[PDB]
Amino acid sequence: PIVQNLQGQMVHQAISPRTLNAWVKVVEEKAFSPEVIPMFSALSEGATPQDLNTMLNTVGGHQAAMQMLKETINEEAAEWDRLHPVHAGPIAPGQMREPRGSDIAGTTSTLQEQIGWMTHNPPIPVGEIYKRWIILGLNKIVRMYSPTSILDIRQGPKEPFRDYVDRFYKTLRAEQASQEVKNAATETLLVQNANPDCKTILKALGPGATLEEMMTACQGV
Repeated sequence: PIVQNLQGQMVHQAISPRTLNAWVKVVEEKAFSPEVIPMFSALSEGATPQDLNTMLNTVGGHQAAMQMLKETINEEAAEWDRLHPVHAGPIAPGQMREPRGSDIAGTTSTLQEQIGWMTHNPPIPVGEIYKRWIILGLNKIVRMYSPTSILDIRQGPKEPFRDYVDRFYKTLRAEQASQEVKNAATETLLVQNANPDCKTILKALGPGATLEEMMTACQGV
């Protein structure tokens, strides 16, 4: 992002390799979860357009998602330009030429220009604007490849099994799913998602173990 010299200039500092590594870990682990979006926003705090593109190149192997981001970015850039028509006249010594859509996406603009816009009084916040376009894109990605569920409800290593059951069923009840899907959830996913020690106990019960029998079996595991 942007930092000030002891000589007073606003200069660019590349994103830390640790911030970058975190972002790449988030994407690796949080596939296409709604959870990616808040993380992306936290990790990209202060980012210039150049920095944002740096983050995206790091997860570019996701080609279908990158394609979706491209189309969103092109769309928003096109609307920006409609709202911000080019003005050919001279620029007064105390004005600054406005960014185009491609300047915001970092395509036709330099880091120096991005910093000049971002730190103007008041700012032309091209980092924040580009970040919004990316977020629009990410929301479209999750919404396209992501249904609601209970799949990530997992018993904690020290979680009492009765508490896990409660969470599981609460999540279950609030979903809009067919009964046959919910039947699989109660009869198989609950055990599937129990912790290692409880699952092993649960899987050694009989053919017709009742949930009460399950709770009895896993109490204090």
